[PDB]
Amino acid sequence: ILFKDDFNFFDEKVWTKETHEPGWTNQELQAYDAAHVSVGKDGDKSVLILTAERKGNKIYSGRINSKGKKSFKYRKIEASIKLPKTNGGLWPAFWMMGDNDKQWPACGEIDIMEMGEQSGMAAGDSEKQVNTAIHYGPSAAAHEQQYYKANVANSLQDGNYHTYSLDWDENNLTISIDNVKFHTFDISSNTYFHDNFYILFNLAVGGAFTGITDINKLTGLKDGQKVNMYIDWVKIL
Ligand SMILES: OC[C@H]1O[C@@H](O[C@H]2[C@H](O)[C@@H](O)[C@H](O[C@H]3[C@H](O)[C@@H](O)[C@H](O[C@@H]4[C@@H](O)[C@H](O)O[C@H](CO)[C@H]4O)O[C@@H]3CO)O[C@@H]2CO)[C@H](O)[C@@H](O)[C@@H]1O
Ligand SMILES: [Ca+2]
Repeated sequence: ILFKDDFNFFDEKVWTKETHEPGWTNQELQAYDAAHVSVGKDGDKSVLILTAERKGNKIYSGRINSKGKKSFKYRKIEASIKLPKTNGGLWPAFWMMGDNDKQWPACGEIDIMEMGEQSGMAAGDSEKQVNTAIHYGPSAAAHEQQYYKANVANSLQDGNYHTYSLDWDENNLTISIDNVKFHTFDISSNTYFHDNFYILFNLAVGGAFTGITDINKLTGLKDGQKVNMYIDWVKIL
């Protein structure tokens, strides 16, 4: 183990909490703020907690990153995550961007796990449909992306913690879920995935990815509701 965070506390030398207005990216409905990121207990576990809540028409959630604090290259990274039921517009993600000052997508982006996609609800598989992706290219105008979408065998939104893994070498990005290989992206000739990347976790609410960009269509977080995304640990081997 090169690095482990067991989330016994919020380590400010490793993580930064993000603050953003609603609609900052992807037509998302939440504001991100520091108050919606915490570390606390989930029974016997100590966990990172991203909390999405809705107060009338205002939605708040949490997002963190390790940019300029912890980054790596060509290692396996694994995280143990418990997800809320996403149906109706929640959008959790565990992902990475290049730890450099290039403007997205030129920094490079690896989406290890995303759930909540519009097509997942449309196929009645919202608890099982996972998206993994890579985005890259020199500018927003020249944004390229490769995606893989499929259903895992069992619900990932079942009240238990599940393991999401990235194995990374100079040729391949391999995503696994509960030790079952999900997809491999070939990056052997892709210049964007050969430098250090930092880690992100977030719980977005609505957004283009979900198909839900109008708060009136947001059934997955009703007025007065709070929902939590939990990360027991993250480690890099
Ligand atoms: O500095 C100039 C300008 O920056 C503005 O914010 C930018 C930010 O710099 C940029 O990194 C951000 O990029 C986001 C993309 O717009 C968004 O599409 C992408 O979404 C990703 C998906 O690609 C991925 O599949 O899944 C993840 C997880 O679900 C998802 O979030 O995310 C990138 C990274 O956040 O765009 C911002 C808005 O343009 C500032 O707001 C502005 O003041 C500055 O002038
Ligand atoms: Ca823990």
